Amino acid sequence: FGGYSERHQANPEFLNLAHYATSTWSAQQPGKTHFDTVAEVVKVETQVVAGTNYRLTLKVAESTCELTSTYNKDTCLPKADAAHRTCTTVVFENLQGDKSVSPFECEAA
Amino acid sequence: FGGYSERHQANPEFLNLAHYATSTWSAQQPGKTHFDTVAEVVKVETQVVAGTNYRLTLKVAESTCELTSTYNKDTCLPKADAAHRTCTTVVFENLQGDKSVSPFECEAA
Repeated sequence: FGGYSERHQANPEFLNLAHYATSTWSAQQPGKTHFDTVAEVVKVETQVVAGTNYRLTLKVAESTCELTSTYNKDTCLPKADAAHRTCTTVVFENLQGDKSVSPFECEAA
Repeated sequence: FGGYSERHQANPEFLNLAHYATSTWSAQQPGKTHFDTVAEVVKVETQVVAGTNYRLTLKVAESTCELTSTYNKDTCLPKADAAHRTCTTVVFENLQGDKSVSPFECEAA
């Protein structure tokens, strides 16, 4: 139940949302003189998105482990030589436990 | 309230998320031969995500209304001779009512 579920016609919620989307989108394209509108709602699917976003500011450094090996935090320790970099990421974690890791942004200094 | 609430080093779960994020991200990085790891969890901000994703399949048509004007589902009807296109889009809506629209992926046909 983490994916979409088909529906729909017997509710204006979906229609009024199709209109929103279509005027919103088409009022930004090039070559456009008119709003686009809805000729027909063909299919509707809903999917609940619930979880929590983890914005992590981190000191990051080259570890002792090679990419060829399986990463373990207890033994892939930070190299005493390595430069520390201040980095930011967001990790999203829905109820299922599935995580996605936004691309690290790091201060260049 | 609808944004990042701060928290953080004492907490194992945040530490585990920081290792997951770091190991995962740096693996996919080019040039890199070793894993990056966590020297330090500096800051942790969380953020509850609640909403519904609406995937829409639509028939779209040029409307009677100019872009220089206020769209109205009841006034901006589809032009009688306008070609219809089958378009897909997702519309997220948070618990507040604030909506986002993915770019309409139309159909080449």
